[PDB]
Amino acid sequence: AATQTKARTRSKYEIETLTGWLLKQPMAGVIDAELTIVLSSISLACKQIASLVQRAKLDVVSNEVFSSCLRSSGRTGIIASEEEDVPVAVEESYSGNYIVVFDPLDGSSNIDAAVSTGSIFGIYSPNDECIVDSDHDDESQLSAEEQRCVVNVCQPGDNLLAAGYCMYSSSVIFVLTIGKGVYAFTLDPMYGEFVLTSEKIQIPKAGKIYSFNEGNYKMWPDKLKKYMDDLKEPGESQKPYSSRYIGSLVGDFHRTLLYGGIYGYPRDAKSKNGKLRLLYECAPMSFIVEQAGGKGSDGHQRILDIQPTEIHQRVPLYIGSVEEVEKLEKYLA
Amino acid sequence: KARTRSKYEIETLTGWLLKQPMAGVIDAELTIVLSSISLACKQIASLVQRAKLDVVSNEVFSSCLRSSGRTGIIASEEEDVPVAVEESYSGNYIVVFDPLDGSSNIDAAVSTGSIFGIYSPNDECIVDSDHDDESQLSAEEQRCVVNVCQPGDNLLAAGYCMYSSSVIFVLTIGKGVYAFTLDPMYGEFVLTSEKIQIPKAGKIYSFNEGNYKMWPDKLKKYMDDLKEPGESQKPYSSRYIGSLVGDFHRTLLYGGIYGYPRDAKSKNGKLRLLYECAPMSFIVEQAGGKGSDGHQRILDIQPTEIHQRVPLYIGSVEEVEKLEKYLA
Amino acid sequence: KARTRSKYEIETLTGWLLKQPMAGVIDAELTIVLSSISLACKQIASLVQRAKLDVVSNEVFSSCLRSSGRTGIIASEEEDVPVAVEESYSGNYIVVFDPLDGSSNIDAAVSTGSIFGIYSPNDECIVDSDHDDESQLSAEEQRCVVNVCQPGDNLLAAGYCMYSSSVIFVLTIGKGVYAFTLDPMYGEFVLTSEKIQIPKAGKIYSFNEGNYKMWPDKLKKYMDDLKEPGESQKPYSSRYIGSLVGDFHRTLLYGGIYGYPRDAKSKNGKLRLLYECAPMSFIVEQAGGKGSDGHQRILDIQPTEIHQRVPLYIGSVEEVEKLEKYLA
Amino acid sequence: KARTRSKYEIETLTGWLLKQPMAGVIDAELTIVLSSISLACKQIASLVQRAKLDVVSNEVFSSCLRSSGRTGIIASEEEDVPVAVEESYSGNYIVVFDPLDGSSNIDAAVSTGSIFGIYSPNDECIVDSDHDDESQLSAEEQRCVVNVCQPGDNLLAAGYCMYSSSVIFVLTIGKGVYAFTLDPMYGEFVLTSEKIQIPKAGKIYSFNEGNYKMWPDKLKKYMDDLKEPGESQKPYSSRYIGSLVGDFHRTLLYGGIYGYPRDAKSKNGKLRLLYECAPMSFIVEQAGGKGSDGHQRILDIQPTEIHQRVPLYIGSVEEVEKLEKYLA
Repeated sequence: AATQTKARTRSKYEIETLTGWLLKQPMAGVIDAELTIVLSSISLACKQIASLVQRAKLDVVSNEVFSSCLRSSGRTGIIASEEEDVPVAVEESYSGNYIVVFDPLDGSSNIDAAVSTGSIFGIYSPNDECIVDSDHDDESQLSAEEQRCVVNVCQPGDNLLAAGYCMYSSSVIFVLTIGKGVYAFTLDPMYGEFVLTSEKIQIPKAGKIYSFNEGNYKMWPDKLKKYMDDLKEPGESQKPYSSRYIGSLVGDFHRTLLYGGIYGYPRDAKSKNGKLRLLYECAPMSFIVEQAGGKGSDGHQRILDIQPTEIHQRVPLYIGSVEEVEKLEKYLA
Repeated sequence: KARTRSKYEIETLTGWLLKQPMAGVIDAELTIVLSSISLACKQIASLVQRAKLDVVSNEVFSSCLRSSGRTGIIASEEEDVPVAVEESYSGNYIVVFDPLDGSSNIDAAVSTGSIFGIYSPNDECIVDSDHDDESQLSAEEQRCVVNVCQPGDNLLAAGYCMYSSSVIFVLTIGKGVYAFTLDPMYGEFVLTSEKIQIPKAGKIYSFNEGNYKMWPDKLKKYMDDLKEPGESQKPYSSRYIGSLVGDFHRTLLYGGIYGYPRDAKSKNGKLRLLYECAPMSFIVEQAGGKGSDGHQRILDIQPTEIHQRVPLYIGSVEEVEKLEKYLA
Repeated sequence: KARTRSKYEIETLTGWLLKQPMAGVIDAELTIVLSSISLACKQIASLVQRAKLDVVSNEVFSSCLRSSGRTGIIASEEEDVPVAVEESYSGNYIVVFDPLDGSSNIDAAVSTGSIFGIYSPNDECIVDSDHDDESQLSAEEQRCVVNVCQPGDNLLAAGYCMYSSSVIFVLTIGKGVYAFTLDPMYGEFVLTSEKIQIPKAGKIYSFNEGNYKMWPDKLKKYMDDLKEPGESQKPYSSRYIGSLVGDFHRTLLYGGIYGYPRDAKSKNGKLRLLYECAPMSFIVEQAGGKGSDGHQRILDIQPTEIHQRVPLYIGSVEEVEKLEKYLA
Repeated sequence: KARTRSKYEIETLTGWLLKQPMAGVIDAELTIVLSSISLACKQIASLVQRAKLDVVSNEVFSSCLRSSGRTGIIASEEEDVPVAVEESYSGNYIVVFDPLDGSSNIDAAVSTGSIFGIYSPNDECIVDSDHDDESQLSAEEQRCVVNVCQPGDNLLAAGYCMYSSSVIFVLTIGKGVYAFTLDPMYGEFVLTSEKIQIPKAGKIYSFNEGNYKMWPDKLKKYMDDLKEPGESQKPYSSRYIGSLVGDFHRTLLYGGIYGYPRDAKSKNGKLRLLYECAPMSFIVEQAGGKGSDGHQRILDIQPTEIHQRVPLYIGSVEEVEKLEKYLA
């Protein structure tokens, strides 16, 4: 016996929920189910952000949800973002054993006439965090703001536990990883739940697609100009690299991740230090494809070795498949 | 909420659609189908939202119309035999409907779109006729079901529906384009922006630059004067999503030029002359700029064949004019 | 192959509602507001799942509507002594919407349907422009109301939407009643019950038995009666949820009686005339049922003044004349 | 004004479900098999709300439990016989699942719900035991059946989900009755009310009064003292939905008495023992109330078959003893 019928949709016979697997997983780790509450909670905030996006300042209130969805998880002892001019997030009594940075959306402009946006999170477990001085409390009245001590370290990216993003576009696929695989989930709209959509989606080896903002070409160095103008001149009877540039970093980093290729953004108008930030979004996505196989380098080296030394500094990013990442590097050298 | 947001939830789609007849004696049937379309799209929308597809979107549209009707006939992307849903159900409408567009990168999923066009047929005739496997040889003296051959003159309304990050429907019936955002929660097409007018200047281009080394030289130089400024000004920024509707949408709102051009292999365009160039032309032409195949404005091209493919360029007039020289 | 309908559409409310103007010459004014209403209910509905209700529901109905081209005034419970809709909107039709059904029960595990009734000022009134603060939720006087207070000679359509474990929209414009359930998939009301008629031998009764003594001499006997199965046959079972719409809804589809007798809380009861009792009695006449206040038929009892409480006896004929057989 | 969003420290069932089973021994097994019960309950409500949805509700259930191999066969509502889950999913623990209670409301449009129970077979055996009226002795039984039977003192977690105007989720376990109001929009169970308990008072009775000419001469008298009491005063209110979970839920909250007395049909009364009245009584118990079959508590019975009904009376520690005083 093995029938069904004409639903051609409702056939969730094996509903492997985000939670289902996300819970069937922690059965191995001394993270005392503190992770789960956080990852699962991020799930919550993303599930809501997906609705803000769609609608009924987007990024400067999507952080407001983070807190609302994490003042319960001691794991996010303290949390973070991009939009704000103050590192606060939750005060005192709700502490844990890790930290998680959250990037509301992915681009001030991006949103205006968007078609794709997302949020990029990466969880850092400073095995020897904060440690500054005694922790004060009790007194009250905080006119000239709520005192606090130090603004803890800038973890690098090799001691990066869990990373992922959630692309609000066409679907709202939750994508996350950990030191044992890459996983993707679609947001089944009706029952508002993130079903497991893909088990360890490994990037293919030949990725014949190129995502670069040629528009500001007369700004890329000649050496780099040698990458652009040359990849669209095959040189043998074969397909040329088709270009796709949606705009959004997630939008683009998801097209690539599933389809090979190489997305990049580099030293141009701004300054050769980069454009995209380092710890807050270049790191969290360089970790994913790293598992998936691909590579991600600033032409010189990989991007989860460089330990940032400030909360904003830009870095050029080039990323996609191995062969197409190691390739381009033989140009800027 | 999310910026403007709720600000708009007053007077849905049908609010306006009933406002049109009340405000312009519209053949009241146009409001039944222009409505079975808001629904028919909403369906494929949560089907595109994930929850076989190229044809399901038709199989929705069909039923979601085969019923009511008002039109008389409907068609598609692959139906070289315009599905005449009974000559019996109507008389004065033909609403070609393109299930989706850019049917490939939907497998990963970022954007997509359904497109359509109401054609009031001055010409009619019936249908039937599909002669089956029996006795006789070649001599096709046939054309099959068509008449899909007269834009500009017959396009009464036109619009597309974008499925991505929002499900913004967009439509025009002569007096300006009007865009509609779908309220997920309380599933209602809420009027968002009215009388959209695409930007007079605009610096955004969307071409498949990746197959540049395969276009006519008259054009290939154009590509370079987008990269290499001269008069000393702002650079021309660029962006290709992968689906017409996303690009066109992104163009109708931000400004630019867009156009899969003709090259060695596709000597004649790609995107079809009726099905996806004409309905999409009458919008950009109702929103400010112009649409054209390099030389002539796209609405003069008497559709003279089946899947007639034809080069297309679309967006702000100023821009489709800079390439007016470069073209030829 | 078992598709057929399993990919159809199923004639939705917005569908059904448009076809009506197809049959008439109505420029869609009534048709505009019915949809404007229907939406107010969807949010007010979806809000009830807890995603001050009585208050919000009233703004939620102000927006979707008020701005409707055909109103000649509109209203909402607490608004003590009239409401007028700004010239800029105008028209004639008036719609009495009393937000929710009760202000105590829900929290339990009940229901809370909303109620509407579009009166049509066979003649009409209102004031002009100006405005002088009136920003308080507390202004009322002896202003010769009347406007809002429109006789049962007017009332041309009526209905409610029950927010139980399934948002049901039921309404009768004047050719039988119709119900449309709300399918959270397609976010739209699928016509589900077409043309209703309550059953005659209404073998069920809903009565707030608890306030027994309060009841007058003649009613209490009738009560022990419905319990002591007269001739020695079938007893009347009980069910009472605690809210108008809900108790009245099983009373519509399924037979029986529901009522709010003129008891010790002074010769009146707890249900108002124009608001809760006038619409509900109109749905029943058409639902092959009957509405009685005790003394005469509610549907034609002069409203006289505001808030005019009137005990209600609502249900299938036979099973209503019965207690009505207690006079003279 | 803010009060719904303004909570902070927000929790979804998952949160709570791990939060406790982290601090208090339990985790893995139980948590998940309660989570995939949360989910099964979100997935079922939609069938009620409308996507004849009884059998289906059991199959939805099996699925959302199969990959949680800590439960064996379970004779659940209407089911003919408990099925084992292909080994490996070695379920050393048994849960009884009750899809839709009040066999009627589902087509009647009104409150309905699901009730479950987690029995930890202190004496390992979670295997089938086919029972189809064969033989054994020529007389009657001697030995125990299916094991499914597990006394109320040894049932760890039990709760119910109400699909009424809201999908409130009530659960209790070792501490109290917690309730989570499914957030319609995003699909998550939020905790609304921590460790609560009835209010001792109980001005609400909820029995099927209309069946009066039938109850025992001792209960029959009792009802009259509810309507016309000693020192009289503020009478009782008779709020009765009829659906077992709706009644039990307005009760557990507000406070009152709710009962299914002995009747005519047979001393059973109707409601089943460990499938329906046992967990409800187990919950209402720690919720502070009391539950009993008039003269003896439910958390002190164990039948000799699948369907051994039992009169049920549940309500506050007061109301219950009151009717208990009419016990000779």
